[PDB]
Amino acid sequence: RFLKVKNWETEVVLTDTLHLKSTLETGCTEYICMGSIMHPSATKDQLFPLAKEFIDQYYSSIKRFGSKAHMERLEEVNKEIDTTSTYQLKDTELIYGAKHAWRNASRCVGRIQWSKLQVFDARDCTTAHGMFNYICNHVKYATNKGNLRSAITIFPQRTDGKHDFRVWNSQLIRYAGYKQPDGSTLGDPANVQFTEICIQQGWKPPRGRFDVLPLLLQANGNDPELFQIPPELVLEVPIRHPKFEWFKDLGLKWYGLPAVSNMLLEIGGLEFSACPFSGWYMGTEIGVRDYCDNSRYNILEEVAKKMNLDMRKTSSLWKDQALVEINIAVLYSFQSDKVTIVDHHSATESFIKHMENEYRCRGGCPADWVWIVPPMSGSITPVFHQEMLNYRLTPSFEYQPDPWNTHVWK
Amino acid sequence: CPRFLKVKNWETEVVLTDTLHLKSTLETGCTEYICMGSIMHPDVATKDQLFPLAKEFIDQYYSSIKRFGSKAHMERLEEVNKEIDTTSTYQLKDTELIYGAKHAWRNASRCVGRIQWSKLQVFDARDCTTAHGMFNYICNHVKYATNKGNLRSAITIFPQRTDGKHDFRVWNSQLIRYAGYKQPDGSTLGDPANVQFTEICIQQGWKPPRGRFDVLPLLLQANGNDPELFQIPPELVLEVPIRHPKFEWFKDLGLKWYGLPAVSNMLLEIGGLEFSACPFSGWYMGTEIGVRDYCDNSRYNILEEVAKKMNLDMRKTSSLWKDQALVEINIAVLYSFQSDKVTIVDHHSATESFIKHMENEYRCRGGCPADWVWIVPPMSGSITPVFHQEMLNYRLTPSFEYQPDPWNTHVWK
Ligand code: HEM
Ligand code: HEM
Ligand SMILES: CNCC#Cc1cc(F)cc(CCc2cc(C)cc(N)n2)c1
Ligand SMILES: CNCC#Cc1cc(F)cc(CCc2cc(C)cc(N)n2)c1
Ligand SMILES: C[C@H](O)[C@H](O)[C@H]1CNc2nc(N)[nH]c(=O)c2N1
Ligand SMILES: C[C@H](O)[C@H](O)[C@H]1CNc2nc(N)[nH]c(=O)c2N1
Ligand SMILES: [Zn+2]
Repeated sequence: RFLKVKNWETEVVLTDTLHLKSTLETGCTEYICMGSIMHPSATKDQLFPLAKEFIDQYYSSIKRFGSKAHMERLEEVNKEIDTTSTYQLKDTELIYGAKHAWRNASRCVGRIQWSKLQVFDARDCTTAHGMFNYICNHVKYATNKGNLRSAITIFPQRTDGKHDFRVWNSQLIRYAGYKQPDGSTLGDPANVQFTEICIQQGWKPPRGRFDVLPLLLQANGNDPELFQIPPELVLEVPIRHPKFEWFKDLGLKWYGLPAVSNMLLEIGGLEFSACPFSGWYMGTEIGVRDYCDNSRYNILEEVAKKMNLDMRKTSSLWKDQALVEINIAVLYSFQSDKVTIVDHHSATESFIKHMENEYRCRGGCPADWVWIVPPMSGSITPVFHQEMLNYRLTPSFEYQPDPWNTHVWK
Repeated sequence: CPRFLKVKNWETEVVLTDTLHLKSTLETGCTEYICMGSIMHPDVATKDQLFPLAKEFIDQYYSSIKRFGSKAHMERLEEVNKEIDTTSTYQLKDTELIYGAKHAWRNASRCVGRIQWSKLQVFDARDCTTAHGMFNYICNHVKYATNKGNLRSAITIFPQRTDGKHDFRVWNSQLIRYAGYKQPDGSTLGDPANVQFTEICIQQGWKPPRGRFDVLPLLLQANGNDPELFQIPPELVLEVPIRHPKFEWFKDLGLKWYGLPAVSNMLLEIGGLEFSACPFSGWYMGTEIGVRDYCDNSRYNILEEVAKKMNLDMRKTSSLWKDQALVEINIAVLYSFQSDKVTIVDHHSATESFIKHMENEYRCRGGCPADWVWIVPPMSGSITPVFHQEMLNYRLTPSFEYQPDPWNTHVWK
């Protein structure tokens, strides 16, 4: 069936047909919906029709379905899944698969940009040193002195599971987290385990509040190897407030490049277990989640302190107030430093416009309301009132297990 | 379909285990291939359909009172069975009616207030025959529930559906709302959400004050007859003028709201019986007024004007001027209600209470259906605990359900 979705602020209805192409499960059933569950729990035979499907839609996107090039490519790929138990994507197929995996990313509010993706082929990589070189170039290229650019670096695909390339850092740039004897936590509490793994691998912690973690890179299934990203490549922003001059006295900085490196890019049944990818920040990512989550940098109490706010009852909304000012400061700081950043108002607008685009040109657009709606001021952004359908289109980015839980050390 | 599903809180690491989902009934609208989790809304029952629905609810009731399989239990089954067989329907005992209503609330995935589910005053209005009588019942409901500002949750249940052509309906989507008036120049006065309903009332004979905050009359339908207009006595409608603990100019905005939130357009289903008129009411979460009623674009849209008197940079959206005004407005709403000692809960306290409720439910009941999209507050989501809480959504019965707007289905006499 065709399926409709309504905006309840504008009463616009859209018709979704694209969902007829999904296959991967959502995690729901008729009886139970798991829309708020963050993670719902190949051979010659399995791989080919997946390969067939992806090739088919590639040659369908470039208006050559059934062409000679297409037919032979199907043969070329079949012959190769026989005699290697896998196959290699053409360069044009790599780029297309990467952009469409971003276009299919239900949880990403930035997808208006999906076709502007710089794709770095690192499938010739063989070592962690190789990986580090590739990642440094990625970082430098995508940072671009504050004028950020979207990029993905794709390393060798999985073969047998034993010989997997992995970036072990969940993201390319993060701040260390230190477990104090006195119970509390220095740095970023979300990372503390990873930070400990780096110390245990030989990293020398400065034990500051904002210590860029080293890269931990695994190439072809071997022990990961530590590498320090050259600091000149790691662009950072001091957070100040345009009215509160005491705000700089808080000591807050964040990095400019958001870059996710723990995910699995899947194209034509092939699995790229290492594919760090980056864009630019929506302010709330930093101002709300990183800084204000109780399990994170947790500064709300501190900020409300300097704002002299009455903090005895919840109903004074002191937490709310402090939150808004923290985010004003983050948006201000990046803007002041000509570092690319988007506010949640602008970003959500863009995504509603992008949805329109996809429904019109593509017949639907899988979106995850839970993730798309910003973590503050929800209903005063336009996607709150926007019904969305969620379904899994492929190529996609998938979660994969943390490497330190599957690795056989040496 | 697995026997034990697990949900995680990502802030606290707490994992909970859900078994109650096994007792799921109707569809969510979701499938293996697609999720309708953010979709707002994804001729009677036969004898054969009603029996297993009745026995289901009846078994459940005698299970709750720890008399499952007892004599009284089998006797009740046999009596209901007989009644459905002969009269094509059946009547609920008062005890069952009351259990059923509290459980429809308990089962309501979109309600963050469910920690109060067992404190519910049920008014049995199934002896009602006329709209005048419906008006009487609803007035008593409002007075009891309002309680001079010390609100109390209540539901009034009117007679169940019979053939389909004799439904009792409150035509008001809620008991107390403000009129909306479309103007010739396309502007709107009052509450822009209620324009359609306001025009219906005016047609039915209402003389509109054409104001910003005009409490609508009730439009009531008894036994499938044409609805009738009644004016709620003003002394029964408790109201709160909005002021700010700091900004003395806030009161100059001329804003106020009513104290009693009371949903009247839903259908209550118990043991396969359909109660098409069952107005129920509790108390407000501050954000319902301060964020949605006051700041939704298609509603009272006061953000711009509030921002103006706050003197905020309104040219750059990255100044977050909207966000700044929103907090202050919800600060004023909460403040105004507390001062007039009218019961209201802030989104922080409510969501925390609900996490404690949900945890208790998992403990004693093996689950607690919840609709994350509705449960998370429309401001400051992530700084409230429910944001980080994985939930599972499924339909347990007894339940509140949506039903068509009656003006779209009514056959005019
Ligand atoms: C270019 C600017 C971009 C913006 C403003 C943006 C915005 C966002 C935000 C705010 C999130 C939520 C992150 C979180 O809550 O952890 C997200 C998620 C995501 N984005 Fe984007 N994004 C951008 C670029 C990209 C790019 C370049 C890719 C891939 C090539 C991408 C793919 C994804 C994926 C797969 C997720 C899901 C992350 C997860 O599941 O943990 N995005 N995006
Ligand atoms: C006692 C205080 C209560 C509080 C604080 C509370 C809170 C809320 C809130 C904030 C919502 C979202 C409303 C919206 O955005 O439209 C809601 C929805 C709902 N509540 Fe409660 N509620 C309370 C009592 C009740 C009672 C007594 C019942 C039924 C017996 C009930 C059943 C429901 C239902 C069925 C919904 C979904 C409404 C819909 O689908 O439009 N609630 N509640
Ligand atoms: C799954 N939740 C835990 C987390 C996390 C996280 C941490 C970081 F240090 C950076 C990002 C970046 C997320 C992101 C990715 C992209 C491509 C763009 C963007 N704006 N944000 C996420
Ligand atoms: C379906 N979405 C549109 C709507 C609406 C609505 C309008 C109103 F004037 C009052 C309430 C109150 C909702 C509610 C019910 C109960 C029982 C408690 C509570 N706090 N809020 C809802
Ligand atoms: C349990 C729930 O799914 C979880 O808290 C989600 C909610 N929405 C989110 N939305 C974004 N953008 N990022 C997140 O990490 C989350 N977390
Ligand atoms: C499309 C989306 O489902 C819709 O805007 C929902 C979002 N969550 C909500 N949550 C509550 N409590 N009330 C609402 O009206 C809505 N609206
Ligand atoms: Zn679902």
